[PDB]
Amino acid sequence: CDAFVGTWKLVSSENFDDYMKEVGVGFATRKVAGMAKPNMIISVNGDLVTIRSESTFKNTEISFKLGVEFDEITADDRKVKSIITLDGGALVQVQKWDGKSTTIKRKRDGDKLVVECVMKGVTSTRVYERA
Amino acid sequence: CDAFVGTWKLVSSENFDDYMKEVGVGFATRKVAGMAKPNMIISVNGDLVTIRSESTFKNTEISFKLGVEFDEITADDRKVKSIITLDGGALVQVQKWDGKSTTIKRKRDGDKLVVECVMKGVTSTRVYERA
Ligand SMILES: O=S(=O)(O)c1cccc2cccc(Nc3ccccc3)c12
Ligand SMILES: O=S(=O)(O)c1cccc2cccc(Nc3ccccc3)c12
Ligand SMILES: [Cl-]
Repeated sequence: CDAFVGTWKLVSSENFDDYMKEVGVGFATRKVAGMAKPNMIISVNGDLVTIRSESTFKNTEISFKLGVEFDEITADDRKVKSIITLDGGALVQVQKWDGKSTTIKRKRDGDKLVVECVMKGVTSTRVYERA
Repeated sequence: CDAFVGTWKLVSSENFDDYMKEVGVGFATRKVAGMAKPNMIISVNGDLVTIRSESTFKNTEISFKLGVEFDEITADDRKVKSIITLDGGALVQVQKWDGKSTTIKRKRDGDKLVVECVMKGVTSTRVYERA
């Protein structure tokens, strides 16, 4: 869980627009959201993990305990129920809302942090490099 | 509870340095936080209340349900236990950490939003205004 700690900055994005479309994000919002190069800031305090995301589009921050369900207001304004687990050495986040569900996998690969967001077969890959 | 929704700009601050000195904030970071003019954005989505404070010092965000205890990592990086209730029409917040406790009271006084931070005697008062 300590391998993800640090300040990462986006360097690559693929299929992010197809992914946002599937989750239901609006046309104009997908536009400005895709133009953003957010910075992910991960921190830990005891058994509490913090994932802060900062960008021009919107700033978000979720604090959680591994394996314990929590309420989350996503950047695109969805009120979802989240659950984050340390699965296969990767932080795997599942978001459930309105009968639908999406998985956000954050894994380490060498000097980078790969973020795979999936929704009904559509997959978006965003690569982060430590700032 | 609906009387708090909206973006709020800080227009006044009194005895904030004294309050931070009491909560244990360091001299250096205490002068950096004293120069910031935060933008408190309150929003609601069902039974979830979100309070997002944006500034140059640090961007924080807390989502919570009234009367239900939750874990919080403050702007000055304190790992506290918070409980926010609607007491006397005001949004009263009590943070507890290491046997210590401080109350932050958010109330509406006309066209403005007043915030009273108290920590063993000393009281800070920061007044906001719709942005
Ligand atoms: O905050 S943004 O990226 O703008 C964002 C914008 C719009 C919709 C989003 C939906 C899910 C996750 C995001 N965050 C995210 C962040 C990094 C990697 C993968 C997903 C969303
Ligand atoms: O985020 S800051 O103000 O920088 C902040 C900085 C340093 C220490 C703080 C302690 C308690 C509450 C804050 N927030 C707060 C914000 C607005 C009104 C009342 C309290 C603190
Ligand atoms: Cl590394």
